[PDB]
Amino acid sequence: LQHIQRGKLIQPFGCLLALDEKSFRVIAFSENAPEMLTTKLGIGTNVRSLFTDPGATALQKALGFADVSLLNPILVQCKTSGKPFYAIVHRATGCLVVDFEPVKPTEFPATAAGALQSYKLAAKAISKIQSLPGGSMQALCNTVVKEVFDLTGYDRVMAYKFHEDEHGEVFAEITKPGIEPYLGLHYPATDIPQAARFLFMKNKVRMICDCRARSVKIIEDEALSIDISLCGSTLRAPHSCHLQYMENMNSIASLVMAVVVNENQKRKKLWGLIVCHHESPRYVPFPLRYACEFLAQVFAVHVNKEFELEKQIREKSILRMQTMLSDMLFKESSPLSIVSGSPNIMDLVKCDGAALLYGDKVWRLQTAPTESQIRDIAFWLSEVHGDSTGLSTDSLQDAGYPGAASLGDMICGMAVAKITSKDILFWFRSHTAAEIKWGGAFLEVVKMKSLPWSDYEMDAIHSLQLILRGTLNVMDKFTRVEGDYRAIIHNPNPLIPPIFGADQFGWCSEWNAAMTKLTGWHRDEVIDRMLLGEVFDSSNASCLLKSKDAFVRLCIIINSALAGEEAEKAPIGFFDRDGKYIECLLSVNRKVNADGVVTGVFCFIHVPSDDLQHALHVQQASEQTALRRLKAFSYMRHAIDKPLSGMLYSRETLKGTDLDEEQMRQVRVADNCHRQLNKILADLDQDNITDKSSCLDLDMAEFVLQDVVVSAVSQVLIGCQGKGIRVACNLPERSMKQKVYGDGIRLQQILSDFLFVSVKFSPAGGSVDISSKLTKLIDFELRIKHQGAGVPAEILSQMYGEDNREQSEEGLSLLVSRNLLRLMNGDIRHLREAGMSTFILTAELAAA
Amino acid sequence: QHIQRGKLIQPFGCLLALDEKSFRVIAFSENAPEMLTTKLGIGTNVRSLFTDPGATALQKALGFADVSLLNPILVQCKTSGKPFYAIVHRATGCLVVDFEPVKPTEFPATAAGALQSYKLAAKAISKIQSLPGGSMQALCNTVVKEVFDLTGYDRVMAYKFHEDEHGEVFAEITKPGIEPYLGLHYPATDIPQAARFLFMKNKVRMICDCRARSVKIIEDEALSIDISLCGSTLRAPHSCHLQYMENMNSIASLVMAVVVNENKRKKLWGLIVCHHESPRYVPFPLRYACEFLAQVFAVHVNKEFELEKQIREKSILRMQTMLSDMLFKESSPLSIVSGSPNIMDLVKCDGAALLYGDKVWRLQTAPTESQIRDIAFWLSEVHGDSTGLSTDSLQDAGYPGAASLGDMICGMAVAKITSKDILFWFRSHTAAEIKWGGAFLEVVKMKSLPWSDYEMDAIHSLQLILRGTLNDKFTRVEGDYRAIIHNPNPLIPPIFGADQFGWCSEWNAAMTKLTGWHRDEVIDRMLLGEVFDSSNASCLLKSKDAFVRLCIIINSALAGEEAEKAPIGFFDRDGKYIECLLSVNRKVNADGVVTGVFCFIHVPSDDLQHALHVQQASEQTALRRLKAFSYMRHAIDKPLSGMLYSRETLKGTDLDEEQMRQVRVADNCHRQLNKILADLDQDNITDKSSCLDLDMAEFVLQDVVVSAVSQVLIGCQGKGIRVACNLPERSMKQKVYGDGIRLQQILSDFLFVSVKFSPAGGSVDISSKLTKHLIDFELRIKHQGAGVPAEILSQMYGEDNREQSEEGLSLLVSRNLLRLMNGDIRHLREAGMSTFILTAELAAA
Ligand SMILES: *[C@@H](C)[C@H]1/C(=C/c2[nH]c(/C=C3N=C(/C=C4\NC(=O)C(C=C)=C4C)C(C)=C\3CCC(=O)O)c(CCC(=O)O)c2C)NC(=O)[C@@H]1C
Ligand SMILES: *[C@H](C)[C@H]1/C(=C/c2[nH]c(/C=C3N=C(/C=C4\NC(=O)C(C=C)=C4C)C(C)=C\3CCC(=O)O)c(CCC(=O)O)c2C)NC(=O)[C@@H]1C
Repeated sequence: LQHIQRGKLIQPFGCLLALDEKSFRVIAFSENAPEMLTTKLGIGTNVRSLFTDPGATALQKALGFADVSLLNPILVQCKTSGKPFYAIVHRATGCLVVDFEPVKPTEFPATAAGALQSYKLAAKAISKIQSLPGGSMQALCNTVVKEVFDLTGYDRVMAYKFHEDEHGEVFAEITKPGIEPYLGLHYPATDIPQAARFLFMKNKVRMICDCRARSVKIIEDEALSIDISLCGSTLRAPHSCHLQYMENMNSIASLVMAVVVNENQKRKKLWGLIVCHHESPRYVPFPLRYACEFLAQVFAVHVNKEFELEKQIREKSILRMQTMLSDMLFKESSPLSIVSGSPNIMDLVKCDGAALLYGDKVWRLQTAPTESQIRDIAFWLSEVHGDSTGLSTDSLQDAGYPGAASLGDMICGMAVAKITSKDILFWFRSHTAAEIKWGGAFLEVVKMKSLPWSDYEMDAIHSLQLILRGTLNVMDKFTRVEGDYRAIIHNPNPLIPPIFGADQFGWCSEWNAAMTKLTGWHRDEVIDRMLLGEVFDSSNASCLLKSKDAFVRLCIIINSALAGEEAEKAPIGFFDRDGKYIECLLSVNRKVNADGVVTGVFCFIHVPSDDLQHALHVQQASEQTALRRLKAFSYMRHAIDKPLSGMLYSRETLKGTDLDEEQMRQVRVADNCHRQLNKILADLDQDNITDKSSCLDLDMAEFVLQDVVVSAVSQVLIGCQGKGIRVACNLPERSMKQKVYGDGIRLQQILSDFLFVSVKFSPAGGSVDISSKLTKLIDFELRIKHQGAGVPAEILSQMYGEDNREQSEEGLSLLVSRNLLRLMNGDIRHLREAGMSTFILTAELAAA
Repeated sequence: QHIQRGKLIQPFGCLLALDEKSFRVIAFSENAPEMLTTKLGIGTNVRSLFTDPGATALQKALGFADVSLLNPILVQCKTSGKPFYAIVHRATGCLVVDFEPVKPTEFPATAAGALQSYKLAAKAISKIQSLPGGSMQALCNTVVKEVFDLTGYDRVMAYKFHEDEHGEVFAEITKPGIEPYLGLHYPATDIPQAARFLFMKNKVRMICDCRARSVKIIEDEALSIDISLCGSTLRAPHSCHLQYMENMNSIASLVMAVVVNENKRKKLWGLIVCHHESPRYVPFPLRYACEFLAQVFAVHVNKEFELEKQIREKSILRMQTMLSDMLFKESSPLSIVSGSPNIMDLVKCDGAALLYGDKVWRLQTAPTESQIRDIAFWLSEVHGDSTGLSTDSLQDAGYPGAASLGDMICGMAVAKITSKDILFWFRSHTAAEIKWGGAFLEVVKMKSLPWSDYEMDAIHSLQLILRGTLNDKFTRVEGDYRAIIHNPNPLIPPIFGADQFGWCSEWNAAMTKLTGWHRDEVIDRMLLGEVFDSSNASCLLKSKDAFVRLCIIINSALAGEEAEKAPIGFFDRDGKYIECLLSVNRKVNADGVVTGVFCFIHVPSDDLQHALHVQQASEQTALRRLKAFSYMRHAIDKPLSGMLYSRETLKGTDLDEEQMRQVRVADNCHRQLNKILADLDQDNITDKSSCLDLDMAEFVLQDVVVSAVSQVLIGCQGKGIRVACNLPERSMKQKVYGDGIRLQQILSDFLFVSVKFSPAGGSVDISSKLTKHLIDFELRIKHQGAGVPAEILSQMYGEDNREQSEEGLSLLVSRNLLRLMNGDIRHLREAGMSTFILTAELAAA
């Protein structure tokens, strides 16, 4: 690191000057600076003398105030020859470094700069980043790398990712055709030393022009007791080993940006780097570098948003299983009833199988070891781990179980639970497959390791332990993570939601430990009292409410629950024994008897976090009842189904009777278009509505393309007859009859959409010609040619931008056609020649 | 005064007094010994009077510190087991027990608690909780109707107290033959303040009969402390109350107070007064149920109070936005007369005028030019010191004239921007009249709506803006003729702006007040980095993410797209966090070159901010759902054209006659499908009115019924349901005139809903009858098993069933269509089967 700070070298693509703040006089200068700055500069020269007034005034004004990086690009004209330069000044402890870069004359009209030009060029890459739905890191990385690729034009663009063990993994990348990819690789922690990361925290952009270019030394004043550090400057020479490492990667001009993410003024850590590479020397102007840095910043912001979304998603699962536990405690849960009923031991935690040993009998679910070896497992647990109870591990071999060959490769992670000495519970998980490529290229495989058991997932099992043991009614139990061969002791705190109840006459009858903690009132001080008036009241009670309106609402809720209709999550709030306001969500379940007489209520409370209490819990209630559409044509979706069934039955009866080839082909065409109709309405499910591009799967089937083409013609031939146009399909017979494997319905929809567009846009007397090409995997090419004015420019531009909400019906439809086409690695090519319009469709199919 | 001194009770129940500690009787009613024993002198204990259970319960209830929680205590007397409700009150250091007879009508009352009283009145609460808010009259009507249904009294009203304590009958429900009293105002002296205090103490007052003589209570000679039975429900009526009761032609009554929080402090909104022509009795559980209903109504009043505040705040925000827009483009005094933001929308009025450059411009209803000159002269002469004035009235305002001029104008607001030029706002009078039952009337035709303080605040702001853009002393009398008050505010939003290079170039005074900085300390500095920066600046932001978002907002605004109401937050000079909304508008010169931005900041209250956030988050889901559904609606079209083509070919091709009917059924089904898609006509009106444009043409009913059957034959086969159609061939095939396409849907959706709930192995029987030219068509569809659930059956019986389920909606629409052509639907359930009877009127061919 000290060599980097104390080194005096620069790249030959610019010049460097050192000025004194109090005197504005040159102290040190680049060796090549006099040669193309005066095409004589010396120590103590005044920078005003050697630069023209329009630029010298700007430079002198910029040198004044401290925070000088606000207007960094200063276009400056040399007095001697009038060559344009970019002046970029960096503050330092008495150094005041200045960098001059040569402007590219090809964009000389770009005079007049500032931090506001060509960041309107990064506006597209920002406005299309914002439009992505969240929850998908891979999509965000793909979009970011693709936009950096498009903006900069470098060969390779990557998204280098740092893991918890500071080892790099290429998360996403894009590259020019004809270049070897590097996606999926993994790199050790020694590639990027801590000095590089410490520098990238400070200098967020690093750029190198040529790897083989010779560095230029810098001379300095002999009276300088303090060396001029070039750490701030962007003209610093490459370091003695970075050069060799990038030489081994066959790269020359790399451009590296750092992504800074809060560690979770918060502490901030590097999520990774954006690294652009090239094979030949390359140069980039300053505004593009600034725009890319700003793009990295907004990428980091969206990464933070993804972290918050993941935290909320993880938080909701606490409430879900708390509700499950409350439901399991509401009814008397026997060890027999738990295994059979719907809230079984297969949904308490995400597990691959479950088992139960009690009453000297064994029950299993899904995948579990047989009756023989499960008793040996119980015996081993009893002998080795006698005093401590509760075990969790992801590998029986790591613990040291002797007999595991009989179990097999599957069923590797084991979690146990002990209600008492004999009766015990089992959860069984299967080990996953891990595969990482190092390429320092060798393959590394790790087997027989299952997913780790989170302390949350053991707290759930502990709560189930307590519930079952209390219902059946061993002491001071302690469980182990078994992360390594050494055994460490848990401190598992249970979580059971606060629960209280009242009988049919309104007297309080239940007050458990969680409520005792929440309110502070011990059970003995609240029981045998009126629930509404003596315990919960706004005037004189143990837990005062906010106001009389809240008490009235609570009475309404309790009485309505006693009447038959049960609440699910009603927000309430009250003051505890210490006077602190508590806000929570209360739910009441009616309690009935065998004879059908209501005995009372059974209320339980879970308190979510403030962020979760607001978002999606108060803001959202069926989108806060966005019932605007719920009447308009929502009834149509239901009402159109029955006539569809009517004509399916009609077509079945039609095909039941004896018909020759001519009618059979038409019946097949009908059935094909009806299947297309059912398929398109199949996508109308809310699962594909919440996220439009969520499900992108296809139906594999064997089909003949001739039927697809015939139906495509027939779906628009009515309009063709209406406008009196002729459609000709010049397709070879032998190639058209060969079966293919794929989804002909989606290609059918796409073609038919293109034919509809062409027929609508072509006036009367026109012609449509469809030609087919089969290349041998089968490459299918379809050319549709028509005459007329062609597709209007506005619709073409609309259909070339998916994010455009101005999407006309034709434009939206064509965008969906391309989105479907991209699934099988297809592309649409539009050509306009002599006024004729040609559409080229490419597809890949599996030969039968 | 003597609200507690009177030792008289209405003889419909007994009363006893009990010592605080000894639990012994001191005083008893004169009729108590006869109704409780047949000695009842100074008895030793009340436990020996009643049987064990009741006596034990009464002793326990007397034991508790709080007694109001166990008011209904059913007790029995050992003499003959007469059931008595025993209500216990605890006041003035003594207990008072009231025993009301339990009528043998409802001998198994089984209430005995404050829980069955609620369940007596659950449906009314459910009705009130479903009403959309914002309308007080609908809530009053619903509450009074539910109370009328519950109690069963002849006459009921809601009695509303105004600010001057004069009471108005806001609503009323009466049985036929009773003179209505709606809207008749009453003097404020009808209700003395003692009654209001009692109603704030006791929420129920009930009188069985106003003519029956009262009886007294025998007090203990030894005791020297009065019972003071003020809190008991057996208190006798007051004499003047009796006179006003007989004045109102009511003989029995029961009233309940409505207490709402006043803006914790609470006040009496009014009463819910029930009246009868003959003496009536109501048992205690019904009284408690109605009191709880009154409490629910009082709860629901407060949110209607809050909605008005939210509306007012939104209006203030909108006018601030209008003021900012007016400042955005330099507005000359001559630009507001004809431009889009004219002086009409600033404050509600009926006309406007302007006098600039000795030229007069008028808008909407306003006096003539000479009258404008005379008003200007009188304003200059009489009030020369004032520069802003507003009179609700002009005849008595001190202006000689405007009497024979007329013009139907009373209110006038005038603002003086400069020495000799003024704006105008003319307001026409509203016909106001009140009617006093005790009838007479008071009519005022010379007073308009008053000038609100905020409506003058707007005028002051507009005057300031115009004076500033044309370019001290601030006096503004807003009293008509007698009063004089002054000191209005600007309420101009905080405004700032940045040059095209990012340099700050404008800092409003309101912004100075909001942030604490000064214009000279912030001008000519970079807006992003030196003024609004996350690390070292004048007004620090929360974090780097907020700074990046603000940079994105400003740069996007400079690019030609404007942001409105984007939430931001920052620390002021004193370290106080401020959360507000920012809106940026691009500023473009007349040559087509932009020259910076122009930002202004709203500061809504927390509740309004929460509501705005909720609505802004909610609208997006509806937008995307609409977009997706429109795509789906368009994309349906393509394959139906192909199916129609193919069916046309099949019909064209030579085919036997037996499939002619099959192809016809298909085509009928397809055109029926086309019908609903063609029903994009403004959310079809349906109901009885609906669209009377039903297809009028000849057809065959048998084909329609066959198509309807085939529409559900697939589901019938799936579930293995056997369908029998016993239709007479001669009658079923007879030609008729009318609509058959809609009838197909009417029979098909009913068949589908019958099939859906059909148990496995069930059977469906369909019969058709023709009555005789006009033919009455009767279709009976019978299926076994339970049948349609009661919820869907009710939701088909009527249309007011909250949100409507898909099958329920379909059946509703079917009922509307049936009612269109004089048809009706009847459902019968007898011994585990459901049958639907469908009646239609058709014209025979
Ligand atoms: C004589 C001194 C004045 C007087 C005295 C008085 N009034 C009350 C109580 C009530 N007055 C009521 C008035 C109305 N009832 C109606 O039918 C309507 C309107 C539709 C009116 C104006 C009512 C009702 C009450 C409240 C009690 C109730 O029974 O509901 C009292 C107190 C009596 C008591 O002992 O509680 C007194 C002393 N009222 C008058 O109007 C005359 C001029
Ligand atoms: C020298 C013996 C070791 C070494 C030293 C070293 N490396 C850097 C900096 C970088 N190395 C990078 C590596 C990668 N980028 C990629 O695209 C890939 C793979 C596809 C990898 C692994 C990156 C990134 C940098 C930064 C480049 C930049 O321009 O800053 C440094 C710091 C140099 C400096 O600028 O101070 C040093 C000392 N790297 C090695 O792996 C060898 C063994």
